[PDB]
Amino acid sequence: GSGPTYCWNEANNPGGPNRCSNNKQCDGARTCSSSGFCQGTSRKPDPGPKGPTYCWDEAKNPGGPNRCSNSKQCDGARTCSSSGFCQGTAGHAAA
Ligand SMILES: [Cl-]
Ligand SMILES: [Cl-]
Ligand SMILES: [Cl-]
Repeated sequence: GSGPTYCWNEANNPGGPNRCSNNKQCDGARTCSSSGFCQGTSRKPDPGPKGPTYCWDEAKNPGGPNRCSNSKQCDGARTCSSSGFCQGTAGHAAA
């Protein structure tokens, strides 16, 4: 996508892992090649520190979707509430 704050899981792409027809199907700053593969570097470091470059799929959390015991189980800049839910805005780019 557009840059390191764009988060996308390429494993599940149509046609197979890391395959694409558009830049939105590639993580971070990666873009779609002429042969239909994502190319480039998503971000440095990867994973990013907590903040807008941190990519995490909360749907898979062990306590249930969007449930947490620590803020590293929350996407982007989100943090763990006292009640054990991820909260705030992740801060990721839309594309
Ligand atoms: Cl970005
Ligand atoms: Cl497929
Ligand atoms: Cl961090």
